[PDB]
Amino acid sequence: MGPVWRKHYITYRINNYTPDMNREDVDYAIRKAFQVWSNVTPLKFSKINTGMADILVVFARGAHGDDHAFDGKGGILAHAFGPGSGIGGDAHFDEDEFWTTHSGGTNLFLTAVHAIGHSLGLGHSSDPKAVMFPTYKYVDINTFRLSADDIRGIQSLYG
Ligand SMILES: [Ca+2]
Ligand SMILES: [Ca+2]
Ligand SMILES: [Ca+2]
Ligand SMILES: [Zn+2]
Ligand SMILES: [Zn+2]
Repeated sequence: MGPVWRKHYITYRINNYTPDMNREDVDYAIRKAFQVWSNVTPLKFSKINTGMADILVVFARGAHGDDHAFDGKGGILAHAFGPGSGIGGDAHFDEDEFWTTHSGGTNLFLTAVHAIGHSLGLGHSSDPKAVMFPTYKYVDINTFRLSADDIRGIQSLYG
């Protein structure tokens, strides 16, 4: 019923990089996360380095200029606005978390897949196998796959 992007070419921009990770690893994690959803839809995502992107990717802590403060280490890991102009689509990651490429800390790739779900208009799944389940779970990110419920969800919006 809700907001959806009404175009197939979507842009994203990385506003700032967490110091927790190698810059190339931030780039690859977010890229790979967008690929997850483009693999099952007609959407295409392109990274831009200047200008206004649809989806601004931000690492920030506490109160950071929207109405939804972060809460320090623990609890909230990230949030994302649904499709829309301005802040719509934007995905914010709590810098008080310790972001990684692996099972330690909080995996940036897995969090971004979930956050980007929301940026594309998905809500939460009650299916504990689904990436859009509300609770973070680390799974070997090599071999990661969307569930049938996640696929049904995003195809209900875009496909
Ligand atoms: Ca936006
Ligand atoms: Ca937090
Ligand atoms: Ca951090
Ligand atoms: Zn925010
Ligand atoms: Zn969520």
